[PDB]
Amino acid sequence: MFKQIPLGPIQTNAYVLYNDDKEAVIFDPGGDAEALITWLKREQLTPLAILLTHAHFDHIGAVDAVRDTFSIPVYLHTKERHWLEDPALNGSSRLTGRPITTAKPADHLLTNEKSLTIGTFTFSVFHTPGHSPGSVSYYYQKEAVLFSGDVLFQQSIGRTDLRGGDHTLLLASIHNKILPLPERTIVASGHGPLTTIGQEMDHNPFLTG
Ligand SMILES: [Zn+2]
Ligand SMILES: [Zn+2]
Repeated sequence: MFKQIPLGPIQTNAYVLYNDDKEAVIFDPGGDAEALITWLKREQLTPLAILLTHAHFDHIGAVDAVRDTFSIPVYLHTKERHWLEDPALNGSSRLTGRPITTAKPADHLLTNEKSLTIGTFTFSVFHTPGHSPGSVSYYYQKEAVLFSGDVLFQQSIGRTDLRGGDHTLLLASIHNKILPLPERTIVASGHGPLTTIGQEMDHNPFLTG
């Protein structure tokens, strides 16, 4: 009940989660806005919200166009609230030499909520910093999928060398908050192929402790 959609030159994975009523939740629309918008329209899906795992430039480049086209709210953790509009904070200037920004701040700011309901989609919310200070992971129990951004990938873990990066915090997020989830849970991460909690527990070389 979701699609992984790599977008932009970085090929960061956006996700569209949907239901049988053709309503949808968008995660991390990072680039190539027109490819994402036209796909949603071809599929006759009605998006309800944009949920951001974090505000690095490669996850936000299509936010303006998607937000404007569909008149939907943007959710982001308060610790990164300044990052959307500031290219000196979100990595674009430093990592690519060009500024990437939104034109408006997020209209919903997350803090310590453990649950979030978007229409009839309910998520458990975990604050999972280490790759970035406002990184959050959205667990959708109904279809056993975790939209965890750049914390945990297939065969690797998030880089901890960017603004506010902290490897000691990232490993705690992984061991204490992500890996206790059910082993069949799909890890729908920001970069690379899908995986599951169980597969990474057994085979991710950065997770032998
Ligand atoms: Zn990132
Ligand atoms: Zn990323």
